[PDB]
Amino acid sequence: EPARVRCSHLLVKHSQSRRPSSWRQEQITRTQEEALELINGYIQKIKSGEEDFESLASQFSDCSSAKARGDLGAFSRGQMQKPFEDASFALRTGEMSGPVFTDSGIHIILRTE
Ligand SMILES: O=C(N[C@H](C/C=C/c1ccccc1)C(=O)O)c1ccc2ccccc2c1
Repeated sequence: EPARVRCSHLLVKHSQSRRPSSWRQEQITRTQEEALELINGYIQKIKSGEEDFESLASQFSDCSSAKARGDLGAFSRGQMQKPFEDASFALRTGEMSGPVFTDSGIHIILRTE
């Protein structure tokens, strides 16, 4: 484990998310079920090669890191919500997580460093 990792992510918020708004939608109205369905659909297109993670995140992530194509930059432990932190540090660089759940919503994570 390095001191810090660098990750990008794709966040799909839902109406029960901690902050149910985003840069792309004044009010998040989708259900958590719908959010996980979207996340999984994203996972399958990225595995098939039909979509690129970073392009997907720059257009559809509910995180304002969309403008950075998903990049969150480097972080250490104790900074992010623990479920996000644990998944991130468990990835090898170049590896992509499965669905990851935080109070913010549902994420796909790509570790870059
Ligand atoms: O809270 C953020 N985004 C919120 C969404 C939650 C994002 C989030 C990220 C990691 C763990 C838990 C939640 C928003 O935009 O509404 C957030 C956090 C760290 C960032 C670092 C770099 C660039 C953008 C960033 C955006």
